[PDB]
Amino acid sequence: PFITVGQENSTSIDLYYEDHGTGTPVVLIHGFPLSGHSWERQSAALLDAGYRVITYDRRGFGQSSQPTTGYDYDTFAADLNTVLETLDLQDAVLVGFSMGTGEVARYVSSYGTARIAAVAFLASLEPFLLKTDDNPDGAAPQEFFDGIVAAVKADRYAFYTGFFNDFYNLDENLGTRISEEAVRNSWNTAASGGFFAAAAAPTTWYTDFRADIPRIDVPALILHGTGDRTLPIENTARVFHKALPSAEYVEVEGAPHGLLWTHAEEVNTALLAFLAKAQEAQKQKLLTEVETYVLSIIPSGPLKAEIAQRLEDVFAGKNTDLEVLMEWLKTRPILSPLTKGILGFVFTLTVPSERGLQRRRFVQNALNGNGDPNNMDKAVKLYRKLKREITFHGAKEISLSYSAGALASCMGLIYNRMGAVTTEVAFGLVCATCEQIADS
Amino acid sequence: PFITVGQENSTSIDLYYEDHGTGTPVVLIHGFPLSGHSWERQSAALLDAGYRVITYDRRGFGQSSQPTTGYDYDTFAADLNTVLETLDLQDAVLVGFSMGTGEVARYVSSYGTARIAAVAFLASLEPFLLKTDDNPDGAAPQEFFDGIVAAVKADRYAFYTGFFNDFYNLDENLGTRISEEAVRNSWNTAASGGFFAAAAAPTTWYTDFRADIPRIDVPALILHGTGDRTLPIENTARVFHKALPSAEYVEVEGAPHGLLWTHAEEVNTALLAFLAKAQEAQKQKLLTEVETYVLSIIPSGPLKAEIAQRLEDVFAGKNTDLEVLMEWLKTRPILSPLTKGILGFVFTLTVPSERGLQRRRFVQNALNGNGDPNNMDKAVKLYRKLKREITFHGAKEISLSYSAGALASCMGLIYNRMGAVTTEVAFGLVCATCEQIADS
Amino acid sequence: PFITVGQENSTSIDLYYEDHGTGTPVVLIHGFPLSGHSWERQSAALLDAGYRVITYDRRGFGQSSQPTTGYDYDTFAADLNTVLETLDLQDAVLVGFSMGTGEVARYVSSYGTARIAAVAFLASLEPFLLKTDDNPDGAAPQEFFDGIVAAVKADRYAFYTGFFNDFYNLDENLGTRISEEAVRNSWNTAASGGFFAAAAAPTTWYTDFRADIPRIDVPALILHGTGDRTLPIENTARVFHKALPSAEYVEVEGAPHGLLWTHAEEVNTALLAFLAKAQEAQKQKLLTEVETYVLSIIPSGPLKAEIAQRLEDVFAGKNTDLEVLMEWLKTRPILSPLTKGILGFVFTLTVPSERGLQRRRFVQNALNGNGDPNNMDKAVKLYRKLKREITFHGAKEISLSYSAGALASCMGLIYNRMGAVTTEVAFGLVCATCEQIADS
Amino acid sequence: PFITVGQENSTSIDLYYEDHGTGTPVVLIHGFPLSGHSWERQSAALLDAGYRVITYDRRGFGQSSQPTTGYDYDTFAADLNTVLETLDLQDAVLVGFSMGTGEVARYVSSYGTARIAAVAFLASLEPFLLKTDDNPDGAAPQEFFDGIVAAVKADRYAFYTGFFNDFYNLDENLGTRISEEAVRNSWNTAASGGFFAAAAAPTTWYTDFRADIPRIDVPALILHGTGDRTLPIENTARVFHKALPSAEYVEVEGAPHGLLWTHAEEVNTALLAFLAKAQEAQKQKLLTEVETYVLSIIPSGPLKAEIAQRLEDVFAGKNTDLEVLMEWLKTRPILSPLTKGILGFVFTLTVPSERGLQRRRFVQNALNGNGDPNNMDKAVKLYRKLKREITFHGAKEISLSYSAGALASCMGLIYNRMGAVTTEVAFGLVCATCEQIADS
Repeated sequence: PFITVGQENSTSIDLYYEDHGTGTPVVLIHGFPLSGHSWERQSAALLDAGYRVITYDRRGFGQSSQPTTGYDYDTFAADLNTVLETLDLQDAVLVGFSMGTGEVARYVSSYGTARIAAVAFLASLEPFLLKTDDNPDGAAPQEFFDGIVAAVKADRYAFYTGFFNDFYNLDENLGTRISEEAVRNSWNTAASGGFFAAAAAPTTWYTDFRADIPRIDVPALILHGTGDRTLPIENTARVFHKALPSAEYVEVEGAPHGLLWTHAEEVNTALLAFLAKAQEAQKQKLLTEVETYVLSIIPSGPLKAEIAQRLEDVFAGKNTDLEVLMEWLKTRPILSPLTKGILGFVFTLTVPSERGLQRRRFVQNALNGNGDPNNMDKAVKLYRKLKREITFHGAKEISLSYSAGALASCMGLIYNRMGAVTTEVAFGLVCATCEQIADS
Repeated sequence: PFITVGQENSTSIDLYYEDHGTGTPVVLIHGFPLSGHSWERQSAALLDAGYRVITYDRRGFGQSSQPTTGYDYDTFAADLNTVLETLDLQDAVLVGFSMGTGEVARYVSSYGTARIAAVAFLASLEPFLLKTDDNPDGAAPQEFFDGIVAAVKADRYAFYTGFFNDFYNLDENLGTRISEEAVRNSWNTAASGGFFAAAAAPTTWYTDFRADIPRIDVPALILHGTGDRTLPIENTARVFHKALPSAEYVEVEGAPHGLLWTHAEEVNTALLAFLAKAQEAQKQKLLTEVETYVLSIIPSGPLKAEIAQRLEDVFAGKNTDLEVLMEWLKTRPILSPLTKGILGFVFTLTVPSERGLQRRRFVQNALNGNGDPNNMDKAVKLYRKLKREITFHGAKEISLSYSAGALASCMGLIYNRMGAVTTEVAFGLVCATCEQIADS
Repeated sequence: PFITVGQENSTSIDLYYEDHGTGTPVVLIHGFPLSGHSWERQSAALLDAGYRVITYDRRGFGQSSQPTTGYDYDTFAADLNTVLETLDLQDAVLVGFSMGTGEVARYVSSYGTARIAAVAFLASLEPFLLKTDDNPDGAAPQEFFDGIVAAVKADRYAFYTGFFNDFYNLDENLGTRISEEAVRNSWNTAASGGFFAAAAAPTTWYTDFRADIPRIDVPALILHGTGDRTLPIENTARVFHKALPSAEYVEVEGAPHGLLWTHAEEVNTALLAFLAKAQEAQKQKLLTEVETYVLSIIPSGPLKAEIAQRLEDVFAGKNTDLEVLMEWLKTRPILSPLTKGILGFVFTLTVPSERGLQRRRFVQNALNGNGDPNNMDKAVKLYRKLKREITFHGAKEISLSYSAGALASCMGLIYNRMGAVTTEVAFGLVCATCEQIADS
Repeated sequence: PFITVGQENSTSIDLYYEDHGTGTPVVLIHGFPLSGHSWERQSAALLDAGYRVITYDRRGFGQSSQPTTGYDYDTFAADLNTVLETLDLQDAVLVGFSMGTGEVARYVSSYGTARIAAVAFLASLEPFLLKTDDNPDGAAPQEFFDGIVAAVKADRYAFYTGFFNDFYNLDENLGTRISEEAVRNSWNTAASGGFFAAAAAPTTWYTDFRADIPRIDVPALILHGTGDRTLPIENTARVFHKALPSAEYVEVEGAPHGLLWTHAEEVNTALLAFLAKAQEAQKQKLLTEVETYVLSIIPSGPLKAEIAQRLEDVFAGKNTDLEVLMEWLKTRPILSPLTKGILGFVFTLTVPSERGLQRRRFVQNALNGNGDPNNMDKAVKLYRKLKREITFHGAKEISLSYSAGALASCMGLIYNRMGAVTTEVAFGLVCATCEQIADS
């Protein structure tokens, strides 16, 4: 699997990617000098959690093409952009490691978090490695990095064994947290990389990401190992934590630079928990917004209080029996059938378990759309547009163009399992329907 | 060289295959966790014997794609099917090793031996690995296999060194039957495989192949090592031999699981001898097939009995004077000239000695094809295809697309020494010709 | 990166190549049993010297296809030819190593030095390895070569460690001139090769290249190590030097067979110096061609002489102050504004240092293209094509299809850093522009 | 079989033609007042020589339409033109008799010998029948021709019997050179013709063809009977021979006007000999043209001389053993494999006997065309066009539009019997291929 992201001479620059599982897309950007396969400890964990894992090898690494041009984060980000846009990812998560954290920050800064839902920085480069007078928080001076490039250029194959010795802290973790064979694989992967990329990459490590950080608006995670020899905890993540206080901060005690393997247990737990909290966070801001739209079509009274109470209860996690709620809903006086249908449509959408409960009859007859063929013809045209939509504001605003009768019919069209749209889109259709009713 | 056998989200599942040599197609399916390149000891041998070696890497192994789905023999066989159908192999031989034996058994069972001429099971999984109450012939209980999967998931790279230690019986064969460097290569191949496939594959080893075995009708070969630690000789091949007594049975004394390399000497000898006997077997089955087709265009009577008898006599070895047969053939009443031509073409093909007899005149004028330029133009196009053919079924099935008049002309095209094709191909043209005449 | 050079049954014979840098094309043909990546010591050096490095893996080696047919230098040359003709290289340099030297000689002999400007033979096979009665200068008898093939067929993986032991003279150079890791990588590369190619290749080493040598007319280089164990200096290069006295002869003191890595220092120095005489020639012919095009749009007078003189001055290396040149240029009477822009665009292109000089105002307003959107729409369409261009002749001829207004605008489009094209391509755009003006 | 060559208000002017045999097209134009069937003596003979006999009936004669307009040689030639172009004849020979000779002269003169390879004039009308002061070589005065027209208009049926008495010289040849029954058939044919054409035709006999004769550039033949009463030998053919000395001149002793039947023996001998010399003529001009093109891709040396010598030997008739040539060809140093393939393709084409030699292996792999699918796709498209081609220049010029790689593949497409084209076309493909190689 490859993805053209550029062109070099007679050749074209292709990047070996890998997309597995089904669900919320999680893009994993690796570090130096490994490849996407280095994520295998996390890949399995994310896949077991029902995510969609997407990994790719950076240019000049792994199975990607090995050009002698374009080794800068402006290019590295452009590559990531092409990948995201080629796969057309939406509400995706960017997880970076080593070099990878730089790609994430730069992409967010340059291209914006349109497709991004959350970000994670494992063993970060941010905000700035280069140690200068104006940047005293820098890890090392210019001379140091120039030394690495020269070291790589001398004998890159010999460089790797020494490199990996501080990458995993083998004087501590070899035989225990990382096997002999596991290191040998890392070496082979390092050798498989491009000779030019191997020497070019180090100059990119001291990139100034300070300008990029303020552009990070989506929920972020900053994880780092205290025993990181390559990227000192104080010169990297701790100063990054100050530049981004809103980000969730995690310090793994005594973890080397390559904590992805040595401390896979902790890294997975922290990463999975973060994605869980971010999914729930954006879900709750969505549900409450849906609530206000739903309440906007309910006459002010003690019944509106009950409905608002039952909505807050299911949104929180106080799982009420879906059968009980629907039973209560149908037997409500002074409530429009259309309103009951909208409510029933919302309750089925939000309640975690369907509990083998068949689609309620009173909702179907409410969202039938008068059984008028004209209402359904409009509904199908709308459904076609809602299929290619993934965002709330996007789906809702294009739905407001259709009549209230068509919207109601289109809603039952989804309720009766005849149509499929993402939950966010469905909420948009609900809110758009409630908005039509709120006018009259 | 790859062959798409599936699709996995944005990517497509491609399998790296390899087709070399010219002759009888022999498909080699490898085992866990190596690739098609592990056959290199056998590949060379088959090539030196004039066979056509075709090897491919299983999904998640070798250079094939590494998907996270479809790790079951129903998929593995379906994959194999796509390969066979894409190359359009005819009279092909399926040879399986370790996991490979499962694909052969399952394919034959599900898809049938239409394209298959013979099969071979080296280090078999059959009939059933899983040890239960209803299946006491099982090698190991469920707990054993679950233990392997967990071990792989822990550190697959570390797992390999231990795995290969019982794979080659290194405490016995290292330094003698298998070099240190050779093992190192096998490990790299194991590491190159998919991380997911490595953990998924063990669960497929205890597949119940008992239902598959009875479907095996083509000549079979059962080779196995007595010193096989992974797959105990008694729990696998010996009980497999009972379920298939007709199969040629070979036990290599003191051979490990990976006898393909350690005991390549013995394996080559047994396989080459087996392929010789099976091809010779189907050749006798071929002559009888030719007879029934020729008789299918001859009107039932006392003459039809004589013709059938004279065919049986020459096929057996009762060498009749070629001149006498031709003399008798021509001087037959109630026999179509076209029928005399077909018979005459067969008699020249089967009789061992030509005895300096010049091409019969009555045969040429019978297969001339009315002297029609259009019929010959079609004949040449068919002859071109029949030259690159080596198998009966291959030549026969591609000839059935041409008109009966073109087939008759193409037969005479070969009779007049204007064309040269292998005996099997020529028979294919005869059976295809007789098939068209039997319709009218 | 691949290049189809043949076909074998269902598969196609593809060779993994690699084209980097911009300038004089230098093709690097590797030896047994490595791949193009082994040139990395020279590749980096040649790239730093402004050459265009093109490397490819021979059939059955590296990432190229592994056929079991066509392992002879007549085929090896046919492969190289396809590579050369596909990339359409002109004035190219062929550098061969080990087996590579054979490919070079045979191509020149059979196809001629039409595309070739110079050749280099490192660790040559020439003129003849096989020791016979008619060739007493042979290195080793027939039995020797037959022994190697038998050794490879026996255990190619074990063979490699032994082969590489004399390839680098590890008893002398291991730990000093070549690291442990470096050899380990070479072994992996050797294993990655085709099993069949590994055994077939040795039979090609004793090819008679004596008939091929006289066809070498382009300037040649013969480098060889005195401590070359695989190919003895006296049996190979010294007798080759006699058959080709005009060739520059270099003997690296105490260098093994794999001098490309162990003695890269000397090899680079010798190769670069040889290539240097050739590089400057083709570079100056390009600049003078640019000059004559520029002079072709300047009205004949005392001013035309000055411009021609100032162009020759910067072309040679008499770097005049860029600010001074621009200053003189703008304040010139009888000079078209468009002409001033073209000149200003050339001076910035040729002058080695930009000297922090901001983009000149008079040039931007000269290459603005009348501010017409239509001129820019054409310019953008042209710029898109010029991005994928690499050659002067290639970029120039496709630019002549656009209007003079579009070319001028596209020129400023690049001048304003809004576009990026290689220097050769930019010159093509200039020459294409001057050619349009010379018509009116 | 008819061919519309004109139009009438309600009728359409159709001419009954006839095309038989396969090979070089020979158009036979009859005389007054017979039809194409009078050529039956010549038709049978020419067919036995492997020619393509094409005969047609002139307007108002035989089975052709019988219009009352357009009875002049400007129209008669235009009719012939329509016939030739409709059948798209190439390298055709025009043979005329009586009136027919005028059509040949007029067509060649006005439309040119584009499709014409050679011409023949049997019982010529040329150059001028009308006897005047400026043309004293005229056969008869105006009064004579006017007398014929009046005789026909009086009683055309009675006219025929008298006419045929001088047509065949019945006072000498009746009962001997022409039977009673043979004449009776001619009378019927004369009667079947149009009444108007019978009277109109004589006025066309005294057409001035003096302006047309110089246009004859193709090799010509002038046959005539000494006892020709209708057209006196001296007033027609002998003065024509002076106006065209290059033409082959044949005088049949004691032959009447209708020598086509009476002296069919002699006419056949002379015509067959003339066509043989003309058919061979273009073949020798072709072989020498192919040679120079083939030699144009061979490097100048002692080898170029040998190849040129061996080509002259096979072209001549010194049939060298085909196997020997191929054996010599393959074992040639300093010769490109592609060149060896081209040469081998030519040698198989030119050598009269194939000697049961199977298609050479070294040629197939040389003309494979790199095994590139794109090259074959181009090859097939070119092959489609080459099938409808019959001429060298025609096939060659349309082949020059395809790439050299496609041309090489298309050549092997024909060599491997996968395609069928006339020898002239194949040569065209060869010369077109050699032309591309000579450029680089």
